Amino acid sequence: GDGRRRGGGGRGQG
RNA sequence: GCUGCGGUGUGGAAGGAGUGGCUGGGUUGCGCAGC
Ligand SMILES: [K+]
Ligand SMILES: [K+]
Ligand SMILES: [K+]
Repeated sequence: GDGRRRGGGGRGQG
């Protein structure tokens, strides 16, 4: 699961 | 691979989910949780 580590709104990019 | 919660702050105590984010911590860092 090496993708979006965290979610919600604009959380977790780069 | 995807998604939820201003829940976290060398401001987080007078705010949000980026209609401030090429103005910073931050190519949205950090923590927790779900598929
Ligand atoms: K801020
Ligand atoms: K912030
Ligand atoms: K933040």
